Amino acid sequence: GTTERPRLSVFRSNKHIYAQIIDDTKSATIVSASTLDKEFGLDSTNNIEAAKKVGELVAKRALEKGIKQVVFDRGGYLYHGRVKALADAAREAGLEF
Repeated sequence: GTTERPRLSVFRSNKHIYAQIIDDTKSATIVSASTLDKEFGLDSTNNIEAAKKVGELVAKRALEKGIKQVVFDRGGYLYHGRVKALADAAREAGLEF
């Protein structure tokens, strides 16, 4: 996120929704969590409940890293579907970036 597209990223990793926050122009987190996370274990991120578990944890630390939370990439939309949870966790936390 320093040439490609510095911002909170939200994409669907195969059958699960990967929540990924990458700093913008100031700073933030450069990681997150999805089905490939630990706390989730063997399959779980399929439902934002899990991806949101850590996807949010990383999110929180993200809004504080830079200054404020980051903005969803493209698959995050205004929030209403599934991917929304990821960008939402950061959203509700305070989406500014």
